[PDB]
Amino acid sequence: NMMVKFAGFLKPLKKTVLCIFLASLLYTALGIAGSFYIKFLFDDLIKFEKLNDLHIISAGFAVIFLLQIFLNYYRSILVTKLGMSIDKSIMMEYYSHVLKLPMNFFNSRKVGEIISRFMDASKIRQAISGATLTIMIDTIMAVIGGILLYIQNSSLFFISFIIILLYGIIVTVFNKPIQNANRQIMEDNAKLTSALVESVKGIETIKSFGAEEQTEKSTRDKIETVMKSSFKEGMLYINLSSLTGIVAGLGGIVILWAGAYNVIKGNMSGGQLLAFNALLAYFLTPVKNLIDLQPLIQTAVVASNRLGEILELATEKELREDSDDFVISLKGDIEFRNVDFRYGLRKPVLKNINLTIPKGKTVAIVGESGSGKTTLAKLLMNFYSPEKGDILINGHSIKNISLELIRKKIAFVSQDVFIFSGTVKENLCLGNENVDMDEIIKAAKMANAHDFIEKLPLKYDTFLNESGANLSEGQKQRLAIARALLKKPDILILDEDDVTVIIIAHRLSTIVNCDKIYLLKDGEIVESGSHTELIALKGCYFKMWKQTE
Amino acid sequence: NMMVKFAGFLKPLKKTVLCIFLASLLYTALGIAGSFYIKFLFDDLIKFEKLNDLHIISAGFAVIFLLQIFLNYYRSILVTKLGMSIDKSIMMEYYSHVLKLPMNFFNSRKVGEIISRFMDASKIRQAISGATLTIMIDTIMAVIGGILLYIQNSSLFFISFIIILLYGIIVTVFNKPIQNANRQIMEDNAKLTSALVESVKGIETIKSFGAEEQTEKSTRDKIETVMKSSFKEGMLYINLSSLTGIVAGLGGIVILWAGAYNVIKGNMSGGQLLAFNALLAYFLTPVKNLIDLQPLIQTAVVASNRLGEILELATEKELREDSDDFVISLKGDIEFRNVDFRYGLRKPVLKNINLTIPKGKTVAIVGESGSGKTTLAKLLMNFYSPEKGDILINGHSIKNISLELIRKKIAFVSQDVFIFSGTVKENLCLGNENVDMDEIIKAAKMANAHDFIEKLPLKYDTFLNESGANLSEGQKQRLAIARALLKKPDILILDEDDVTVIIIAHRLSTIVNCDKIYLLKDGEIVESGSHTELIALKGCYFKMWKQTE
Ligand SMILES: Nc1ncnc2c1ncn2[C@@H]1O[C@H](COP(=O)(O)OP(=O)(O)O)[C@@H](O)[C@H]1O
Ligand SMILES: Nc1ncnc2c1ncn2[C@@H]1O[C@H](COP(=O)(O)OP(=O)(O)O)[C@@H](O)[C@H]1O
Repeated sequence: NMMVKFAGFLKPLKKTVLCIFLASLLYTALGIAGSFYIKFLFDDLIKFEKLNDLHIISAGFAVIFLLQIFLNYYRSILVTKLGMSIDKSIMMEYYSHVLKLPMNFFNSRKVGEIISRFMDASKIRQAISGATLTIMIDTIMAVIGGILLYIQNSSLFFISFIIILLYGIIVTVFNKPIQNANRQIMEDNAKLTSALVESVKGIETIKSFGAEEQTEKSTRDKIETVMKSSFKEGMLYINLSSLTGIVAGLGGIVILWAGAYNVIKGNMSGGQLLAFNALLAYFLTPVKNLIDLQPLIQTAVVASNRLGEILELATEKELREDSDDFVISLKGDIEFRNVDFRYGLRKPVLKNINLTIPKGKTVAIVGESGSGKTTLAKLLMNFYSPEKGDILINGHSIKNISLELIRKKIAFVSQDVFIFSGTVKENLCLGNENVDMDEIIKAAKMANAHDFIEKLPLKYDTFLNESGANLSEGQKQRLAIARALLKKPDILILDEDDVTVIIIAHRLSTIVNCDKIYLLKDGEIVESGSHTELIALKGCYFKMWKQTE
Repeated sequence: NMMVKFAGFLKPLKKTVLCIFLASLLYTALGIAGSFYIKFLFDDLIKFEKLNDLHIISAGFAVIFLLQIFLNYYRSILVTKLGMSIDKSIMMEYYSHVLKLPMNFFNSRKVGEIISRFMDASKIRQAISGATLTIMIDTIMAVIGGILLYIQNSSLFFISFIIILLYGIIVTVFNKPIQNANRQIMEDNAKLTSALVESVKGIETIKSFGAEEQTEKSTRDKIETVMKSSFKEGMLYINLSSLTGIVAGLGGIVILWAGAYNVIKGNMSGGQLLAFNALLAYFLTPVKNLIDLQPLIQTAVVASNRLGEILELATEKELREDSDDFVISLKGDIEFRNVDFRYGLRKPVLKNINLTIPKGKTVAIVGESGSGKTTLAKLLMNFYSPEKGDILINGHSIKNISLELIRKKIAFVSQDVFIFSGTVKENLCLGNENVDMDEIIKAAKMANAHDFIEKLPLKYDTFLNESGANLSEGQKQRLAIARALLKKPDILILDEDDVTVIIIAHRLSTIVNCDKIYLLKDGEIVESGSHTELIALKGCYFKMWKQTE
């Protein structure tokens, strides 16, 4: 159904299509008129030795030809502009849809696969270029040439019709294997691209462990698979080309043979036969040219099908349920209620977890590694939806709150810090642009990131390489903290007056002054309270404290 | 030079090329023979009304054409195999070289740019194809057709020679513009791919800060540049194609005009002129097809130059000298002697470093963040070359030690952990795949990663998603510790049995039991010794201790 999207893209650009078709009509008419040059040369001028009329008629036919070139130039310009606009629209639609897909899509798929699927739009651009769509128009317009051929002679027209039927049979036979081979080679290319991206990202680890040769062998195996698919598709293309060449050449020879037979029988003159053979270039040649580009069209079709495969998935907002006047503030009691969650379909991470967080207080969540604390933090951020249960903020279900407010009023500071390629201010102004250079300074000073930025060659304007390679891991975390502080959130979640602070702590010694501490065990909260209370009743918190110390 | 590389690649294949050229010679002989059919049709059969010699001649020439198409099929298969081999060799060489470059290359470039340069080899593959490479063969073998055309008629041959000169003049002037347009479009595509990869990697941060629209605009501003470059190259191609079409059509019309004049004057006959026009397909059509293939050849040339730009950079082992023996034990006193270092051209990170680490001792390096601790660790791992300095391990220089030994006997555990897409066992076996399961289990037990691995659905075989998204971050750190422990190194470096353990710590509360503590201030060690000694000296370490606990 991607062709429906393309047609919708052609809905505003309509006068360009009409001009293209008028130019095609004029071009085809002039070519058909100029095909009679050999007939007028042999029947009238060579036979009668009319030298002067030869000169004038040849000059006139040379003049006629240039108009075809000018019209082809104009049509090619228009088609190139149309194709460029269509390709830009397709790429924007795909990218803008991908940027809002749920986190399951990004956790399941690989970066290289998505990047390759985006870059596959080059095939669509090639198929909608200025040299592949004019051939389609010529194939459509060959009806006029066929009508004129039928008027000129019925027998040779029927022979050309047999050639056309052979072309159609060949295309129908070969259409499916070609697209299957193209799909296979593009899947192999996607796998190779994923391996390439993964290898380049972790080059430091590969160098540290001396795994260059093993990585080379793995990439060599993937390249071998790619070349096997490439060879299969090349053999298919070679078979198609050989069959079409056989049909074209034998049809040309048979047409010349039957024309000679007709000329001997007196049903046609030699000039008429030559004119028919010339007009064949405006009847059969466009069709064969189209058949030549069948692999390219099929490749573009498969690429468009994959793009549509990504484009069918529902976005984050599509899976939402409602919104209302709850969008004022998230200040209140965060209350997980009978929350159950599982990642994909593995063992559940949280099993009937209930906890209430008082408003404006600094609470902390503890447990063993992998217990499901960052899972709670991501659930509070609506990155994943609980399997069953509710998460109430200020007495309102979090599903009824607009996702924009949830993402703007809750700040999550995880240890997977990401720094985008850009200036320090650009990194700190992510999603919160057009902020004056005073809030940024206040947040940087709060996050203790002011000093190292001021020590940089350009204060708050130093360009940062990809993934923050220009900074140490310590300063990168402070930049992340400052960026999250600029949000001015109602709920702040951190790893290691009226704003609620939730601390996901791994070391139990850091938090002894928290207002309330929650212990998570076996996917549920088993112990809660202050540090003194938790160490008093001699529970699992007491065991954890004694084991560590 | 990449042509030298192509010649070296083609040197082992001296049997395919000879067969290709012999098949090409036979193909051209049969194609030249067909023009004589087109001659005979209008001189002896039609004129004298021979209705049986016509059938015999037509059948014979159909047989000739069938042999010609079979030979073309065989040659195309051989050419396709040759091109596939060449492309595989090129890509494997490029990837093998890229995996060996120093860390400056990877810290200066971007993940998108390198992979874009890799995927730009598809254009070279398109250039060396089964339908493109035969066209150069036909062009170079058009010498036979030109000789026969000259033998047939001198004046029409001179007209065809003028046509070829016009083709050459046309293709000469568009060379640099087409090359520049292709280079610009490829650079813009590389930038777009870098932006795509960066956006996909950090999708979670974009979602958290609500920067979908900002990223959409940022990528739109790059898609627009790519489209502008594409439109410029499309207009250049349209101009070149229009000029080539003008030359071809006007040359054909002038050939027909001069042939008709010659026939009128009695210098030829109608059949001879038709034969000349037919044989022009083996002197002018190959040249015109080669001219029409210029965008592919130029694009492939630009891609090859882009690959060779990377291929010229020196690897790690090419910047080193000597691989002296007598060094198999990196268990001496690690010594930093007057070590100075700076990243790129910024301010120096280490200035006159002087420290010695006793062998088989657990030492700690501390200081504020950004002081140059991970820099020291990377210098020990020999990721970077210390300018104006010397690092000594036992009594030798780290420069005069095998890089494989250096990166096999020294293990570095950093704050960033990379988990490749694969099973847990395949991740613990990176670089060193030939180990028993007992050693892997022992290493996992020492790193405390055995329990959560056993709790996994398939133990040490569970597939881990890209970047270890299937596990917790706390579970990934223990996995990397086990991976580093499997090396059985002589030096172990940790970012918080005579093995030397170096602990890079940010908190002084966790290293008070270490043998010696190194404090790094202003790029040099100012305080060294034990914790008690450092407290007694009442130095900078004492101030840091008083500030926190
Ligand atoms: N992206 C993911 N996909 C599938 N499973 C996951 C993912 N992230 C975490 N898990 C699983 O959920 C559990 C909870 O881990 P997590 O909450 O990250 O631990 P912690 O709270 O200690 O950081 C882990 O055992 C892990 O196996
Ligand atoms: N890959 C790099 N490229 C350029 N500069 C860097 C790079 N890594 C670190 N630096 C700079 O060198 C200094 C030393 O940082 P680093 O040694 O990583 O800190 P730490 O010792 O706390 O780990 C930092 O201020 C940082 O700006």
